[PDB]
Amino acid sequence: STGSATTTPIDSLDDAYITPVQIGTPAQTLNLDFDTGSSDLWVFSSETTASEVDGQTIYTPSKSTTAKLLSGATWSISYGDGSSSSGDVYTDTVSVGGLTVTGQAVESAKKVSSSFTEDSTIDGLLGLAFSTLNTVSPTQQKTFFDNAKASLDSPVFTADLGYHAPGTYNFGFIDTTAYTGSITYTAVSTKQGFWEWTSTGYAVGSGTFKSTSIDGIADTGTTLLYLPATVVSAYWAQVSGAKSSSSVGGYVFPCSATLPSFTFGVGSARIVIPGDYIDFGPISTGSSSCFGGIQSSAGIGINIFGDVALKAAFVVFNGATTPTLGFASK
Repeated sequence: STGSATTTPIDSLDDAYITPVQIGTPAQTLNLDFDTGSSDLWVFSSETTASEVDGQTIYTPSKSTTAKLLSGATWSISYGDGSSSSGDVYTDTVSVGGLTVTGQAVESAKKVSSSFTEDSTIDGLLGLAFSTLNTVSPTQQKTFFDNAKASLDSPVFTADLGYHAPGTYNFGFIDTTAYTGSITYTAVSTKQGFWEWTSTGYAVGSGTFKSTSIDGIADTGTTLLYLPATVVSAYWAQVSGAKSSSSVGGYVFPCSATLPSFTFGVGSARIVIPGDYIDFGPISTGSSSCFGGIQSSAGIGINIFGDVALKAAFVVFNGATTPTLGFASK
């Protein structure tokens, strides 16, 4: 089997991407944030504290003839940005772009933190990291990909995120028309439950490539590119007037600037992030100070190849017995 679904930016900055997901019978379509950095499929629901729902579409398990309460199961998750959610668990039928999993754990939120409430466009998350990170207790549950894997034509999914435009998540096949050149594959460590890999270096603009190992995660659920302070300083030094602002919480730059590209290495191959991808616009409405899309990972504890990086590539998440990651230009 295979599936194919369009993923759409939630706003003009590509702050996140939503993908429609069918849950239950009859189908209830919710727009979920596909997140290769976590492993829980959770939704706003009829059980979510009413004051914490503000415009989201909810899953109502009582209206699904295939929903079953997973007795005794609870979940609770905290994300790197300080947001959180928690609740109980149903199993139900879940379909993504024509690919159907029966008995998928659908984690129903009883509580969500303010950032989730305040974002009316995201109805929940669909985790695509390794199932070892799943938070369901006392019986850990499998991700959608993990459940689908054996049925897929090939045990893979691909992320093809757009810049200020829709893109595609495919399951079970590689669309050879969606990228240019070849896909370069690179080793993955699953030891921390992430799609963790090691970039071979970077370049800033038309500058020379610096060969250096950068361990990080391919994370579709993180907006920006978070790299070591040395690398980030080298990038922003090429932008006149750019500075790290403690009050804002990262590097800012004059909105009048033209940003240089940023290249990262995948083995001997190179992925080029155009300068415009690194612009996250005014820090506040009307400001001429703009927020940078490349930021320091110092104090995160891990480097994160988030959407800014991933949207410059066609990315293969290869879930073979020994997982690997593939990157192609597009």
